[PDB]
Parts: sequence; C-alpha cells; structure tokens
Amino acid sequence: GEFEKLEALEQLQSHIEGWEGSNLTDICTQLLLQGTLLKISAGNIQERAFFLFDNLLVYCKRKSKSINGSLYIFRGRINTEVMEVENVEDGTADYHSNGYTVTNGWKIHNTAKNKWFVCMAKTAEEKQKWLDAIIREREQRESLKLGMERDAYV
Ligand code: NI
Repeated sequence: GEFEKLEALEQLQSHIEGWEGSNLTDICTQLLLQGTLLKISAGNIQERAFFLFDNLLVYCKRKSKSINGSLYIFRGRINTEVMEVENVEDGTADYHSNGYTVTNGWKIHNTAKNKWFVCMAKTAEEKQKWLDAIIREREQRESLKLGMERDAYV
C-alpha cells in the first residue's frame, strides 16, 4: 500500500521528459494535489501543470496516451522546505507579478535558487483548494519532524 504509492510516483515521473534532480520515489511518498495554473514571468502568462507532493512542488509544460509516452515537459521543482508562499490580493499589479494584474493568485519564492513567480488559478475556489493543500503539506511536514523529536524516548 505504501509501495503501491511509490510505484505510482515512478509511473508519473516516467511521463515527464527532461526530469532534473532526485527521483520522486527517493524524497516523496504521495501526490497531494495536481492541477493547471497560470504562471507569470516577464512577458508570459503561461499555463503549467503543477504537482504538490509531500516535500516537493513540481511544475511542467503539459503536452497535448501520447504518441511518445511523455505527457509533460519538466520546467522546475522546489523543495517545500525552501518554498515561501504569500497571498496576493485581487487587482494587485507590481514587479512581483511582472506588471500583470493578479486575480486568484499567490506568490512563491524559492530560497534555494533565489527565484520567484506568481501563480493564478482560474477561480477563487480553486485558489482556496491550492492554499489549503499548501498549508496541509507544511503542517504535516512540521508535525512529522516535531513528532519524531517528541517521540525521542518511545
Ligand atoms: Ni521578492
């Protein structure tokens, strides 16, 4: 049942061409949420596939069963320990959003690479889904770590 999840992670990763860094089965145990979001960079709002696992966020370009087997092209990853997430209020337009107007969005800084971007969901409910999952992943990760220091004598 634990191993079955690892096998699913391995399957997913095999559909992502251009994978960089450690394997999903080395650092993750499950996929918590996946979905399409708009990612903002200079002169680009681009649709990207986002995947939140325990310990890792990954974003990819979606390829339109594929002919060659791969369904996504790797774009980036963030260890959730170095991922700083902040809310963006609707209507905000500033240098963090590359001059674009944000609705149903949020900002992510990756402090391992000193890179940032803004994400937008299509609806408020979808933003709340993403934020809730981001909070749950952090809470669980902090709950594990601490639990394992509080379980020092057991
Ligand atoms: Ni900043």
